[PDB]
Amino acid sequence: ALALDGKLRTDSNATAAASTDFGNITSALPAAVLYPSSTGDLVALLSAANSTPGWPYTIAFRGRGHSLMGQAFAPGGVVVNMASLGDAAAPPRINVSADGRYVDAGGEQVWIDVLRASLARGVAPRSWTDYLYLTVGGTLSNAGISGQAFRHGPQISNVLEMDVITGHGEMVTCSKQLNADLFDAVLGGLGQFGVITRARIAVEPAPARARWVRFVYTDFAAFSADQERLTAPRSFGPMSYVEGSVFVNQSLATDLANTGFFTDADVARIVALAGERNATTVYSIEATLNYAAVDQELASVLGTLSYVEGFAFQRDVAYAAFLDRVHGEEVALNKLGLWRVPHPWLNMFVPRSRIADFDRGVFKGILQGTDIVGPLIVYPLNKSMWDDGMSAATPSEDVFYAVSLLFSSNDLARLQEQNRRILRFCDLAGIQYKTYLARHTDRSDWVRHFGAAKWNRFVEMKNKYDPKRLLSPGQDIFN
Ligand SMILES: *Cc1cc2c(cc1C)nc1c(=O)[nH]c(=O)nc-1n2C[C@H](O)[C@H](O)[C@H](O)COP(=O)(O)OP(=O)(O)OC[C@H]1O[C@@H](n2cnc3c(N)ncnc32)[C@H](O)[C@@H]1O
Ligand SMILES: *[C@@H]1O[C@H](CO)[C@@H](O[C@@H]2O[C@H](CO)[C@@H](O)[C@H](O)[C@H]2NC(C)=O)[C@H](O)[C@H]1NC(C)=O
Ligand SMILES: c1ccc(CNc2ncnc3[nH]cnc23)cc1
Ligand SMILES: *[C@@H]1O[C@H](CO)[C@@H](O)[C@H](O)[C@H]1NC(C)=O
Ligand SMILES: *[C@@H]1O[C@H](CO)[C@@H](O)[C@H](O)[C@H]1NC(C)=O
Ligand SMILES: *[C@@H]1O[C@H](CO)[C@@H](O)[C@H](O)[C@H]1NC(C)=O
Repeated sequence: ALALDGKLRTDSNATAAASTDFGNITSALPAAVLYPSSTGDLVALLSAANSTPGWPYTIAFRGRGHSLMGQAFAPGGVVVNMASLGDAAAPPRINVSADGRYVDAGGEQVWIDVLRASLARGVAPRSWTDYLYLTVGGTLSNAGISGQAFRHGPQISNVLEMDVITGHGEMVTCSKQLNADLFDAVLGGLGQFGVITRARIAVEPAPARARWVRFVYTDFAAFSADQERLTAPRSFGPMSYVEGSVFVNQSLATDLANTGFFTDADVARIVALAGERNATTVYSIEATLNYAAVDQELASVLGTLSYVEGFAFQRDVAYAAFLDRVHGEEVALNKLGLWRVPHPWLNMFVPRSRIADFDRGVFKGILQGTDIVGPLIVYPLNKSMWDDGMSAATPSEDVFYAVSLLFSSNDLARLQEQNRRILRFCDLAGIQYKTYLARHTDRSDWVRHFGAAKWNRFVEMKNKYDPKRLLSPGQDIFN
């Protein structure tokens, strides 16, 4: 049926394309790839899976395959090419609500397109990822974090409702008011319970511009204290976005220039600063204020901070330009053949109480004396803005840090060992981190990830919504 209609492909090019991901480290050939033209085809697939005894195929939902470690693979299974849902010219896959208070987006849609559609209506999502060519369904299945998350929560905290087709092949609309168990499970649910075909995303009146600053520190305590200051509840301070990066001495200039923010002169200034202080590591807060009035507001905020005087750097850009800043990096890196490489990224949430220890062991320790290519991103998040009833797992402390070591790779083996070492350091130090964007490979690691209570709920939802354990096997939780 589907196949005859050409929707279910088994040819080598189709399975090949669905067998690799952004991580470019692991690969797994599916048996087939579904190219659905409508949600009806997804229902048909999942209904078949549900009602067929001896159904052979796990099923993954490939957004854009930005997964790092095969999370979007269905080894010997069926990969759904979600992008196909957005092929048709009509009907539209992104609808800003009549009142401009939300935007309905197909799960297959990429956030860059959600942004463009929203802006046409004078609005925009309030919580982002740093990189916009990811799908709605994909980020919502994880959490979706960027510099706004401290005040707006992750993207999963900014969803009104969703349409989900479960493992039972049943199309369900869910929200806090209806099928809340599914709603909660799916958000941060790692594709385990059903495919998100539509997510209803909160929006706010779109700011036109962003004042965009980088603040430089050689003192991690001051750096982290200032980040916590900027993201502390008042309701929140004025900053619209707060992240940070770490630059190890050995690749200081290179990594500084790689931000795409500092001029070569800025870089020289910072290297000199680091040199005059014999600093092994430099830190930079990255913050924006969406909007003469900006000048004084910015001055007032900056006046509460303790970055190195003379080391506040300022850009002023259109809001959309800031949001899509990373696309330019990709376009550039790709031209140098440095985008499509192995990405042994290490992402975790580190409890505030141990972030200084992490800094000591990793940034001042393990990572020292290496040539780092890729941002080392560090910034605090407020647990209060996360819904613990959702599948996403975060540390127990009110404040935890997103730590994203975006290593680009004989380097691969070294980098992989380095990550094991970082993890070993954290385990030995008793740092109660949570991984983000990582898949574990045994039960005990996953149970530890979620914690006993949340794991048990996770399993309860799996039994309810994907009893055959077909969905997103590449997460290696139930597969
Ligand atoms: C590639 C990358 C990723 C990335 C990023 C920058 C780069 C260049 N920056 C991020 C950031 O700033 N903040 C953040 O939270 N995440 C960031 N990412 C990681 C990204 O979120 C993940 O890669 C995520 O998977 C989204 O990527 P994508 O949309 O391409 O999804 P996928 O990898 O193909 O699939 C991931 C898992 O989710 C399941 N899935 C996919 N779509 C659905 C729907 N519609 N419904 C239910 N489940 C879905 C897949 O089965 C897979 O398990
Ligand atoms: C955007 O809104 C339109 C309604 O105008 C939706 O289009 C309809 O979609 C349903 C089911 O997908 C179809 O049966 C109808 O034929 C469509 N109507 C029109 C006017 O073409 C569309 O689904 C919405 N998109 C999202 C993601 O919610
Ligand atoms: C957590 C945080 C960030 C990411 C990925 N963002 C990202 N990816 C690539 N380049 C960047 N430059 C600035 N931000 C980024 C993934 C998980
Ligand atoms: C990684 O990408 C290269 C292309 O540079 C490709 O040849 C290789 O097969 C990929 N490996 C994996 C595991 O995706
Ligand atoms: C799922 O399968 C059960 C029997 O195994 C059947 O009763 C139910 O109607 C099915 N649902 C769908 C949507 O296929
Ligand atoms: C920084 O690294 C450079 C080589 O890249 C080295 O010359 C210098 O000694 C390092 N600085 C410190 C403070 O260790």
